[PDB]
Amino acid sequence: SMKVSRDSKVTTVVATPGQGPDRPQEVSYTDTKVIGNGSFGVVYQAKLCDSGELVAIKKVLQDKRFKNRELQIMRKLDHCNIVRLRYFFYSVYLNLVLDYVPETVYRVARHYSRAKQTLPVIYVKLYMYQLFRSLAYIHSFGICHRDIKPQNLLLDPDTAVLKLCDFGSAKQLVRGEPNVSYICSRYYRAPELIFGATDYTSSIDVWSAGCVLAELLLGQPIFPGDSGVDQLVEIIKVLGTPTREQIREMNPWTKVFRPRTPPEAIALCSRLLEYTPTARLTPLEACAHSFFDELRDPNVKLPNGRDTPALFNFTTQELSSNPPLATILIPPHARI
Ligand SMILES: COc1ccc(C2=NNC(=O)/C2=N/Nc2ccc(Cl)cc2)cc1OC
Repeated sequence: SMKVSRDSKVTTVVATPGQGPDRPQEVSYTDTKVIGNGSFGVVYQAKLCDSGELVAIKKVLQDKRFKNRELQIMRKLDHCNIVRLRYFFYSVYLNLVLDYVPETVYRVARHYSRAKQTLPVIYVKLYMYQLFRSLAYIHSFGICHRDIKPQNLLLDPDTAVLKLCDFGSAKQLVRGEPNVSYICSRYYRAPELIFGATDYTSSIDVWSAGCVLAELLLGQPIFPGDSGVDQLVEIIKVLGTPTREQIREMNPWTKVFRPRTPPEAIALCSRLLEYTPTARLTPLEACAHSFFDELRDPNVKLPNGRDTPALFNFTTQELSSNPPLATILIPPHARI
């Protein structure tokens, strides 16, 4: 139940806070507009009446038979690199009231691509590092996103802040439980998914992140193809034919990129984009990679003088996979 009034058309809903105790809130918003569509449902941009603050409203069809998995997952998440679930309410449709983020890596990468240019490496570092942090965080709960792609990576152009969104495919992966191989989008799918594996791990997200990194470096997807076969061919052309052992596990890099591509960017890709799922860097190990060393420099600034967003406020939860990595991850200047 919602109420409509005119101050300008105003919608007043009684919504449940995304986190904390269930204390219903009256939320009034106006100036709604569609910012995105998809198979899930629609995404709107709305303005909160009282604060003038912009929010995004993701509205999806609600199955009465079960609780929404995306909602349940998002209610438990609290990270600087994950879009925040402020409130949720019903219309049946589930409406997720999230923080509003102006851009996506997809649109940004496309602006550059169309202009035959490349995103400055400083932004590639900042975006990728933040993506790996969000993954280290979700994976620490055993949650695999399963659909990492530029359209699911939100970004604030001015603050250089990246936020992971779209938890509609996300799932807690439990050893011994099979999972569907038909998740994950064309050009971002790990080879084990292409091969039809149901015993895959969270490392599928690392492969997808490597595809995004390579795409930001190249200006186009690194493994295109409209079919699995075409995708595998593109993969084989770079990684070489997988060995019999590599197939069982799944169940020239320097020449790939433009001349002045930093060697550390290339090395990072080669460690993300590996056939053997267990051989891939974990997100936290990716964060600690030397390609991100510039971000740990005490004098680093955004091109426009502004400060970099928060990068070292790691929690114990976040570091749980490998606590000693805090040694690299938290630079001396961040330890006061
Ligand atoms: C489900 O897909 C989502 C899409 C957008 C957002 C989103 N949250 N907060 C925002 O600001 C969002 N913005 N989305 C968006 C979409 C398109 C453009 Cl071009 C810009 C922003 C969140 C989603 O999942 C929860």
